[PDB]
Amino acid sequence: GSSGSSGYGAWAAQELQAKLAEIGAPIQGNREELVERLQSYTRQTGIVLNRPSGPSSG
Repeated sequence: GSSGSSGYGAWAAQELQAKLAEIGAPIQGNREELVERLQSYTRQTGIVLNRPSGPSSG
């Protein structure tokens, strides 16, 4: 039993910024601004994102 909740908060300014720029989006603004953005994108497009350098083996 673990308290698992969704949201792009745990992430870090660097991480969030990385993704945004990755999809071709401006990484300008404060943490909040960035967070809200990702949330809006996924909601609109409908493509959930996953933390970087996560699910991988090598």
